[PDB]
Amino acid sequence: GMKNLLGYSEDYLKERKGYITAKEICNQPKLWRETYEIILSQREKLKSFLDNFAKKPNAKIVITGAGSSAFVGNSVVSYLNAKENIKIEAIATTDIVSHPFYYLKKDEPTLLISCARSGNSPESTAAVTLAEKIVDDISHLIITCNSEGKLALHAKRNYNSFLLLMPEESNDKGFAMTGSFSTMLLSCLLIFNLDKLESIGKQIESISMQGEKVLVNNVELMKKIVGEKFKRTVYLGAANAFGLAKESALKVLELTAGKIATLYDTPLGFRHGPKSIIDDETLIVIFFSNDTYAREYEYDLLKEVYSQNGNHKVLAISEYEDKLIEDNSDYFIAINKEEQEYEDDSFLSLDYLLNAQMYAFINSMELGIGPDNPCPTGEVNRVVKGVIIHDY
Amino acid sequence: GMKNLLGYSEDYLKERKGYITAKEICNQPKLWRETYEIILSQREKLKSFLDNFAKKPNAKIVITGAGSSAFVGNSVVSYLNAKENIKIEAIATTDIVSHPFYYLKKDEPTLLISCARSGNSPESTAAVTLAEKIVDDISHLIITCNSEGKLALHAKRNYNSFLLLMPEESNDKGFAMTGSFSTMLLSCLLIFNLDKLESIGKQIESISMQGEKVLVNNVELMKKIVGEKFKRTVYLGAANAFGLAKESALKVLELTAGKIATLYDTPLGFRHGPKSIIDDETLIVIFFSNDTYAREYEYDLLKEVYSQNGNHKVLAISEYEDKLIEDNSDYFIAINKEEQEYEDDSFLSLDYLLNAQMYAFINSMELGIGPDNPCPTGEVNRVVKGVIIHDY
Repeated sequence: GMKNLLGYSEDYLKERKGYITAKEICNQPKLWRETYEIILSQREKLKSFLDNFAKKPNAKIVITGAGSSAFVGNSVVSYLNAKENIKIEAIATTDIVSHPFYYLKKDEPTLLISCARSGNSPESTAAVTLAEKIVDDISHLIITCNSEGKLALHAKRNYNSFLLLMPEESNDKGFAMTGSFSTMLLSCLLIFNLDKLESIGKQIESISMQGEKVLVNNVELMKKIVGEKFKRTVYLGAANAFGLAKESALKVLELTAGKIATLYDTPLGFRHGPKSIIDDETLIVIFFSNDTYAREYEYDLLKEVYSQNGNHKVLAISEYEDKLIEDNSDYFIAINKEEQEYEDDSFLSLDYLLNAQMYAFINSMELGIGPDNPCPTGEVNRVVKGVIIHDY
Repeated sequence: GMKNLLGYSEDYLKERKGYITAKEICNQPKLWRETYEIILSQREKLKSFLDNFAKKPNAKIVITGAGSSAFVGNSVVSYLNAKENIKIEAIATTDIVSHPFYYLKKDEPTLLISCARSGNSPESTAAVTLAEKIVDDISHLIITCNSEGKLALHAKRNYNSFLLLMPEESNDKGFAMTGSFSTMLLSCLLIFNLDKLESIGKQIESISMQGEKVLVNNVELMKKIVGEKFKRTVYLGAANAFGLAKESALKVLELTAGKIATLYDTPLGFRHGPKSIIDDETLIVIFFSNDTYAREYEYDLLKEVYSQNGNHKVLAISEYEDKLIEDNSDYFIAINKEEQEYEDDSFLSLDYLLNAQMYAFINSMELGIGPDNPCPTGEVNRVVKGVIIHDY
């Protein structure tokens, strides 16, 4: 017997320079249990820090990050903004840094939730340092995977700051953020549910267990899907799944070195022009809502794209098995047998995401690429190069 | 002598079923003067309607639409949210309709600014009708080009409503929204500047005059650009120009029937993975800010993409002539000789947009497509087909 990760051997992976990103993807289930424990242990410290900020009049919370780290905010804020009275917004560091005066005001108390894997993106640091320049009552929750990260080090400055470190193994040394992304997603969801942590702990355990199953059981199915040498991939997800779509679109793009063209949208939104993208070498992936009302729209959109000539292919991903989806799909993946309970549909992204990462990764492996560094020539990088921060 | 539109004859355009979309694009300059006049004549009526709503505690404004009409909000809200105390957000109808309870609350007075060309998108009507179901203090500003539109007709219902009709000629009968988009962009910008209409009228005149010049003078330059049979196009725009990027990306996609793969991003944001898209058959277009601080970042990003091997091509678009940009660019377009004054950089989109529409259109014409209806087979449509609205 010999170890396999994602249908491949540790020796075969090290060969085509791809081991690093492979372990880090399969480690996500443990990382999530690890992440829950971190938030639970910091519960009392986070509760008082968050409730003290929240009482400040005209207060708002901005979840910020660059690239895959920006998509963290997008993947949660629809839910969180609707759960909490206080304004919770996703504004990328790569937007704050070019136009700080559209997003930061002197008389507006602000909590910046900074997300970052390395913490070594210049925008990550310059966003924090612009906030300090412009806002009177500014506070920082730093969610980072890298304690030696530049961003993390600002915990030691004379700022109002909380350093919430992800697990050490979550500083993905591979090009693509995997467990860096997902732990930071889960963390944003748990930190406004300190109310309900014990009962949500039961959910995270279920998500982790079915996650381990995604990584073993969906390998063969994924391998037949990649074999089609798809030259385009579309990811569709409504509301919180929109964020998951942006990241899923990004990882398969990143890891193929721009050999597979990507596009992301919502299902309803897809019809209004973007759909034009569908050629015969296109895969369409659609993530399904458990919200019964929102789901209805996803059925109809699935039926429509599966029907429209062209032999092109659609993979449907649902939390529970569904005859109606399976009989209107090229490829089908279900996370569980029967619908499991969750605080909100934002929580479905974790098990959904895995599959996206696997398609991303397996495409890279099968196209001849080295997933750990799909751009060895360095046009794009793990840590962003050539970003000059300019004078305030 | 014989009439030419966009380098082509009215007889040559009618041949390859493309006249409709061509006139409508070249009419935008007049439409804008027409749109200014409409807002000026309704000034007193709009001022009291907007200030009466604005006084309501916990009030927010949501600019909504589907597809190209959603991008209207995206193209203005960065500016408008930063100008006004009251929350101004872009939330697409194609998001409200799947998850109304993330975006509408009983105790939260809400003004829905509905944008739509035809007003015949089912989502446009269902968004308004969900708002009525859920919100106590709900008001509607309907900005539509189609007085016979389904959306327009709701002006006659027992709702709090203001029907702000665009000009009649702005109900683009062509597939692609051109003057429908741009008049609705300008309208959202003028309606929160009723303060300053006379002095902004001088700006709109300048924008219209240089717009007529874009459509005549940039034709030859655009024609050489299309000749490269680009198989990918990237549009980069920061803040308000992000919206312009989404629409510019969409129109060249729409009009080629998904023969030219598109992607949109901000310049700073582009580096963090999405950039992977750059192959040798890619055009990168970058819209420039006049904000001196924000512009600095766009210089550096331009230098970087123009440098990186691959012979692929980058077209830079600036409001004023700039030696530094021209010497770091394959193709260059300038709107004016010297920097003109504007209330905010959101106003630069109008003259910028034209060029995008021209590239979109000319690609369609030169690829053999009929731009009036680039999907005659009806996979995508002018008015959205197969949208079922489900039971509340």
